[PDB]
Amino acid sequence: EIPKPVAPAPDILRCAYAELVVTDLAKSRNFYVDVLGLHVSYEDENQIYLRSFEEFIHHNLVLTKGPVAALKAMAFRVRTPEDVDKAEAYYQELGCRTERRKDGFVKGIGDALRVEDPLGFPYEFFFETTHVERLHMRYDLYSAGELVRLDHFNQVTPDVPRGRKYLEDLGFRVTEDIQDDEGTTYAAWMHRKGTVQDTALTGGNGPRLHHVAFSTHEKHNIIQICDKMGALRISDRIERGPGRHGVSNAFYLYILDPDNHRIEIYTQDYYTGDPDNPTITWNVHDNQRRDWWGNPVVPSWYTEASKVLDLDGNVQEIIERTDDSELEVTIGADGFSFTRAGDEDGSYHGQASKGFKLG
Amino acid sequence: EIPKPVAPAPDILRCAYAELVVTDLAKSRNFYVDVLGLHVSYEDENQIYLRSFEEFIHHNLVLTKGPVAALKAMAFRVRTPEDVDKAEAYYQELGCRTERRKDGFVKGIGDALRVEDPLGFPYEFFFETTHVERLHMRYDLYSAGELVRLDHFNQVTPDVPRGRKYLEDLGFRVTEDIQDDEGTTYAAWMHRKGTVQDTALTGGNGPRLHHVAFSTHEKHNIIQICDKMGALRISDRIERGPGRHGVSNAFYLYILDPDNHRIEIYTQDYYTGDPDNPTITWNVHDNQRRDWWGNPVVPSWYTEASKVLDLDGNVQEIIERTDDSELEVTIGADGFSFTRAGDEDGSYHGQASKGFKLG
Amino acid sequence: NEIPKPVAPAPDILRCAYAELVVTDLAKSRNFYVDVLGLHVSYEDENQIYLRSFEEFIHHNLVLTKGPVAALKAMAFRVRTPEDVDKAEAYYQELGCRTERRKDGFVKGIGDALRVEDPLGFPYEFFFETTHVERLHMRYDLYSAGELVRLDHFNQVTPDVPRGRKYLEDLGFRVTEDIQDDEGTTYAAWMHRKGTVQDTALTGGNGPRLHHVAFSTHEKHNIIQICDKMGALRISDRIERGPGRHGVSNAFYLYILDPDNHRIEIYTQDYYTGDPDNPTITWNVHDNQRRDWWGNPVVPSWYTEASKVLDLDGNVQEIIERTDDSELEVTIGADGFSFTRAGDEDGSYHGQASKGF
Amino acid sequence: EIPKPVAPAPDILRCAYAELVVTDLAKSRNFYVDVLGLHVSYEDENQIYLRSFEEFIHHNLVLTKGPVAALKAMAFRVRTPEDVDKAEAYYQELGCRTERRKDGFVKGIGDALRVEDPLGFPYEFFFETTHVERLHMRYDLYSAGELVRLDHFNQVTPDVPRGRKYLEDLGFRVTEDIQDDEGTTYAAWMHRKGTVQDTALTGGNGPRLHHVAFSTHEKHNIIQICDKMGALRISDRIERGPGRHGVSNAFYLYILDPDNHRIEIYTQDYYTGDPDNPTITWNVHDNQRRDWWGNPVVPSWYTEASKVLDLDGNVQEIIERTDDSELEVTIGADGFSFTRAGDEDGSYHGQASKGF
Ligand SMILES: O=C(O)Cc1ccc(O)c(O)c1
Ligand SMILES: [Cl-]
Ligand SMILES: [Cl-]
Ligand SMILES: [Cl-]
Ligand SMILES: [Fe+2]
Ligand SMILES: [Fe+2]
Ligand SMILES: [Fe+2]
Ligand SMILES: [Fe+2]
Repeated sequence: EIPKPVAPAPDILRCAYAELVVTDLAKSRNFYVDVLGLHVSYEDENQIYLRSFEEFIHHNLVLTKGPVAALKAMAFRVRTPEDVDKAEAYYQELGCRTERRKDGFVKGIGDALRVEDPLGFPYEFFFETTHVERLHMRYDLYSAGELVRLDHFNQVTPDVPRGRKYLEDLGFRVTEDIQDDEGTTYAAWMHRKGTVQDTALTGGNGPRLHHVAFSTHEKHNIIQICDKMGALRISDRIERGPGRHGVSNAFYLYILDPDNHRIEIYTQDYYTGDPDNPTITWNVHDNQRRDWWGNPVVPSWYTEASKVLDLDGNVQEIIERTDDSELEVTIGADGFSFTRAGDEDGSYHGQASKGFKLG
Repeated sequence: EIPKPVAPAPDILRCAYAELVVTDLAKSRNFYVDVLGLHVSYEDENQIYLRSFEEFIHHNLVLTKGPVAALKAMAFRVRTPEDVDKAEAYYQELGCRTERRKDGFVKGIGDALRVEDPLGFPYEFFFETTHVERLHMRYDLYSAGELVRLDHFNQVTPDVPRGRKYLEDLGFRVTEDIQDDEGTTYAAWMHRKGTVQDTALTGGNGPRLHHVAFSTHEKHNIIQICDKMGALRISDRIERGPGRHGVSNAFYLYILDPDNHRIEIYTQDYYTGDPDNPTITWNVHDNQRRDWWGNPVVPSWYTEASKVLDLDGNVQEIIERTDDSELEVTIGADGFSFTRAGDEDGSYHGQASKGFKLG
Repeated sequence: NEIPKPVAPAPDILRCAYAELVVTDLAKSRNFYVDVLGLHVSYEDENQIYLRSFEEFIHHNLVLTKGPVAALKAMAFRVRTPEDVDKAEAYYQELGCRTERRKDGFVKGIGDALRVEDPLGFPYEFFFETTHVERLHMRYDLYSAGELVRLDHFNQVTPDVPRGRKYLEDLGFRVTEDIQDDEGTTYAAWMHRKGTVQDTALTGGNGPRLHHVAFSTHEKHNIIQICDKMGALRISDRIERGPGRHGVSNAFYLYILDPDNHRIEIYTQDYYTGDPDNPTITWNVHDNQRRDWWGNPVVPSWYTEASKVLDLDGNVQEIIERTDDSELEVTIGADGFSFTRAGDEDGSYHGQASKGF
Repeated sequence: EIPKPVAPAPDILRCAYAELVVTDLAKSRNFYVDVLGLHVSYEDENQIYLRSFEEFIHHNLVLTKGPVAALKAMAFRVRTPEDVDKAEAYYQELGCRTERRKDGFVKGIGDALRVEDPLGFPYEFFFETTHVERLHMRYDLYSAGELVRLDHFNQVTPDVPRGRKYLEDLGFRVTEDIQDDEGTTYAAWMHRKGTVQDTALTGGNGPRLHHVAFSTHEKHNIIQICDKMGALRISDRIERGPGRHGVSNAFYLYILDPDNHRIEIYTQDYYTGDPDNPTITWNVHDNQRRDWWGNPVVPSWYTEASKVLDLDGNVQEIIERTDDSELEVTIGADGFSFTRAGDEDGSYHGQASKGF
């Protein structure tokens, strides 16, 4: 178990941006800008800085050219400059490596702390950031698939309860989780800002980055992204969806960028800002938990995820999950799922829902 | 091959209603009225007569209690009373069994002709029908999932070109089809009213009824039907979708009623009323032809369909397809499909798209 | 002064197909129709721009032609066969109308075509032949948040609606809806060939003038987006009326004004009319939900302003003043009234418009 | 000018519920339940307790039968039970009348503090509330017009700067406001939860309640409310909209309940939770500020608002605004508004936009 520090946790506002290493910067630009419509705050021959339609901080996404595609940092904004100091003392007390840069790691961020966190993830904490034009009423720019906010990160980690306790100490409250009746936790969702999630843990070998999620205003905006990817004849880069989640109640889609980094598009989850917000626990065998309509979860969604880097820029070594696998217990050869608890009718044994089996 | 009669074809306006035999009238009522929100025009202990939100003819769907669930009639409205006489002479010249009732077969229809058509389907032709309150502005009744129109039927038949030619003689024009490079036809769509289809042919053992389709105004209406089925914990009755079609360009969903009759929900196809409306032919191996986003077609969609009755109410015998199977050539162990024609990247061999094989 | 039915058979008309609008500044008009509204270019040069909607396969739905005086130059209907163009010629000749036949068309991408000065003074075109183009209906890589997907209809201002209505009925248009009063005045009527509420429509007033051209969207949010865009471009003064729900037609709608004040309607989700006994809906002129279903007031400019039309020489047609009662005056003028519920003074408006104006 | 207390402000989470006095409980039930589809948490012969689709606290709206239709309490939830203590100390230091009930003023709320605030409004602060079934996935109940959350209140008050400074001391941050070039403020919007507003101040004679606002998921849900009210032949109870706001960027509608209490339906404003969220100031003469599409604001929107009660249940006396009137300076006989700043084309003199 990760001890609760004596030092006070930084006051975290929200997820703010990710830095992703990409191998071909031009190909990645074509995906994020030409296909998805994100707005360029800055670019040069090595990096592209991108923001969503309603953002006023400098960026929500930094694409950095490098030899090995990976998550370089997942960044959280904190409430005050002094919270960056608090972060540094907190992670030092945890025994983690930290690096402080008074003028930032990436353009448009000021004083910043990066840490190798206890789960092996590269977190950044910052307050200072260069404000840019907020494009929230620039309907002359608005795309039929417009990405309006950054919503969350999702992390793959082998021991979910261990990670959960550490994030709870850091001030994230769990909104929903998936468990079974044998004491195993498969996933958890946790928040600072008043939505379902700012980050989330998915059980599996890690550290790896499962996805970054962006919001739209409406469900039809997500449908348009699918439609556009069909017209561009890149429907093979639609991994999963579109769907309605059980967990979060959001409408959703998962797509894959040119380095296989997974992006979720997401809308219309609910308010979580009250401190006694009810925590929802789903059973891992409930076939409406991930897709509410019962559509099967593709196996790649469980097995594939991005590398993450350490502070030197080297890939973090992967630690194998020993807890039960969600894939195996639901859609694998000895798996089980139900539509109605206690009913054999609409249940699935050793295969996925809707007439499919594992490839 | 079905010869063209000398007698003129009746002038067909549109598909108008289907009569489905159901085994448990109360459970069927719960599905069509309580789940899907169709409007009752008449009911008694034997039958429920239902209509869509914008309809002014007496009904779009008759549910008739019977021992064996089946299609009893697919009815098309003709332009004038005299067109019922034309239909009778047309089908007599084809050598088909016909039955004429001056006062109709079901309530709210007058002079009507039922036929066992050359493909073994029970067709009705009628002009006269009792008008009802057109509910198109009754927003006090409007559901989040409102079904606004009857759109089309879809028929399973073993020899698609033979059926196509017969329907062309009857004045239906082909809008889209699915073929391979070796001259096999797997499916055809054809219309009288100015939309993609009034009926459609799916290659398979037949005669069987594949589906009846209803329209909504908007895509979110279809999403709501899925969401409601999740809330009612009957997501196992969502067969396939929601999706975007390639063929037709319509947003879609397939669900299964209590007797396994398949219902499609459908919106936003295109205008076909010009006589040189361009036909569109898709290759059977194009993985965007049925779901534009490349989501896999569930095998039940290819194999399962409803029995049809003859004019005495007995089940029509099935005649096996000998042309190639769309299921087998796309998703079976020897099948394949592509995302981009000629590209191995995004192609699937011996399994379906997105990482599944057949259950 | 009835327009007598010809003995010659009517051409078989499929639908409204395109309008040719004369515009005074081509570049400004191009800005509006292409950059603001997102219509697709089928051809352009220094004198004309040819534009189509997202789902169209014929060459165009709108031609913008540079000229000295902004006006409707032609409203074009597609007919079912080449022989229908001959039928149109014989029909209008019997009506005593001026006609002009060009075997190779009046505009690019149309072939054999007849233009006529019709009995109501409007320049109608009938054609079959048209160059097919790429149908963009699945080009979601081009699709705009405000995408205009079909041409839907025209609306014509004319002084005597019954006279025009019977003429259009003889030509095969069927009336789907109208607005009347108890004293027997007709204020407006809507009529169709294709299976929607309208291909053209008559608005009572001084005419001939073109009231608007209407394009469809897929969904209501597409119309909202057009409004939002116009706010961002700081041209919200060119939003004339709406967005709303129509009473007549039940469609979601918006009216906007191009740089020459040609009015364009955006329209979605009316109903099917293809059955020959489609029930005809009559509204009372004093029903305040007949035009906007939510009872929002109709601005006076909607009733009084409309585009000039040209004769076949390119000269503006002289205007004939309506003598029948004016819808504006009987509903929102000094002696007008409307109601929310018939016979109920609560929610009625007298000598003014709804909502407090 | 209202002084900043030495005592710490309570930590306010969000607007949580309003108590409205209504004169005919059955007619108000028909409006809020049958027309608008709100969910009944509890009802008896004197009160109806209603909640939105996604709520888990006991209610968002209490309709209380009484002789004079009015706002009885606007309630905000606080982070902890101790924040109710802090609220009491805070308001006592301001010299405000307070009343504290350990078992609540209405069903489903526990220990609660009501105050007559410095602007004459009845505020409630509470933490404890009875949790109920959160209906957020009950799509078997979901209406085409579904109201999914309580969003905000809007208060009419004569001196906006005075009220603004007080709410800021209380921890509300201003997100947007409307001013002119003569130094007058006409309105301000301010928040605790990460949306544009939890309450808002509209310059005018006050204290009065301008509206209570509920959210939908999508714009079509707001359109459906309009369509339904047309079908019910109660379109005369649509006051203004639907529209897109300038201020807030939300899609909106204003309708009137049986006692003329104004309800806004609202969707798709933006995130404000960062402490340096940029404040946006509109000019009062900008004809896109309230309706982005330039549609005219009906005079009744500026002049009509609900009475509010004091802690004894008596109507609060109204104090006259002496600052310039938004109505008069934009749409009155000497009013002015513009589409484009500095452009005479698309400007309006002595009248409202669009031709009225
Ligand atoms: O004015 C109204 O609102 C009625 C009406 C209905 C349909 C239309 O297309 C139109 O232009 C006008
Ligand atoms: Cl999921
Ligand atoms: Cl299909
Ligand atoms: Cl406003
Ligand atoms: Fe996620
Ligand atoms: Fe179909
Ligand atoms: Fe129109
Ligand atoms: Fe408001």
